[PDB]
Amino acid sequence: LVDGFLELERSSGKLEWSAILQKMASDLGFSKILFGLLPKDSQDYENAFIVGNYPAAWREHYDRAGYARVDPTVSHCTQSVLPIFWEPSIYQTRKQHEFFEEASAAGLVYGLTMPLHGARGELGALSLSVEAENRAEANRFMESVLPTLWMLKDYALQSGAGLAFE
Amino acid sequence: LVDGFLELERSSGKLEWSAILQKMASDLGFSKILFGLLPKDSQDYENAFIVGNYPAAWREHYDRAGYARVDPTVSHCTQSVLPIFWEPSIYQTRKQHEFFEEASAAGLVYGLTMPLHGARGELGALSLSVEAENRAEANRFMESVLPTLWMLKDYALQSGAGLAFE
Ligand SMILES: O=C(Oc1c(Br)cc(Br)cc1CNC(=O)c1ccccc1[N+](=O)[O-])c1ccccc1
Ligand SMILES: O=C(Oc1c(Br)cc(Br)cc1CNC(=O)c1ccccc1[N+](=O)[O-])c1ccccc1
Repeated sequence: LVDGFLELERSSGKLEWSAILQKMASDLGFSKILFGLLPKDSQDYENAFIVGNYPAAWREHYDRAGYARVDPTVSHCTQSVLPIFWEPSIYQTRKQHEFFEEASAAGLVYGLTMPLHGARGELGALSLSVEAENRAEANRFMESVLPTLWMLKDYALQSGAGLAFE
Repeated sequence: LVDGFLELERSSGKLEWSAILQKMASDLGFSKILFGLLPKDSQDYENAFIVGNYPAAWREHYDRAGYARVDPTVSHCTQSVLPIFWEPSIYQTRKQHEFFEEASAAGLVYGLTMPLHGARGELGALSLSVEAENRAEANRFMESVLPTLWMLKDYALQSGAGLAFE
């Protein structure tokens, strides 16, 4: 993990940094990731530093639909430092239901979001999806790697913030 | 850990919450802790919300000597979300050397500080010291529990920010 952080901090460019972070997620056993970060006092959710390998057409749709205002992981990130697991119970509103359905059609069904709060007031999220036969298998996988992930998100936040905002 | 968090969340008052957080640290192998938290925007280190079992007279001395402007873990917390271990190389200025020597006379020589950055802009530190026979042993210990500690500091922040400012 620390060697991963060192590779992140020796990377030259957004593309390289993204490739290293994706590989670190993938080595941990996740399949898709999205690292998103805004500068301090921005909720300008389109003009964020966004990196990872979610389907391009899903990312476009998420912006066009205004899903930053619906996605329950986003409001959760504004209120907590703790992870929020993509459980059926987090989708409550009708819009949140439609969100779940469309993300699911995008292959994003099981996973978690780690909120990111940087030392200069950066606000973000690291979301990671997992391929699994069922939610039970998914949840067990995520519990087995949660301590590594919890360290990873802070190493990603610290390196990423310097890359995004220099 | 999560049970520990749920206990913190069910607790009433600063006293019970302290006792729970101290026991969680002690169970993990650390003898002394300080959990320190400021509201958004404050740089008022002497009126920080403070919990733990550091010797009272060391806390008094820190306040009276203005060590918040000296203590190298404090500048680090303002810049980073990553832990900072109490290695001799972090003490660089003459005043920093005096601070190392005085902290050490208090029994606070081996340890680390986890920066705390909350979702409403709270700024803090969870410092934990370890009673070991020497620094080599303390560092072995701390490496072996680091991933638990890294999740712990965030649960403590999420619960304790409520306790401090809500
Ligand atoms: O990255 C952020 O949000 C974004 C941005 Br923007 C674009 C996109 Br696409 C996605 C997110 C975060 N949500 C998720 O990853 C997520 C969560 C639960 C179920 C399904 C999804 N999903 O998208 O498949 C973000 C940045 C700063 C602050 C808060 C959020
Ligand atoms: O609590 C904070 O700082 C405080 C406050 Br105030 C009072 C006191 Br006493 C201590 C700290 C934090 N330093 C340490 O724990 C520390 C670090 C390295 C070696 C020795 C010690 N030590 O003190 O024995 C704090 C709060 C917000 C942001 C940064 C720091």
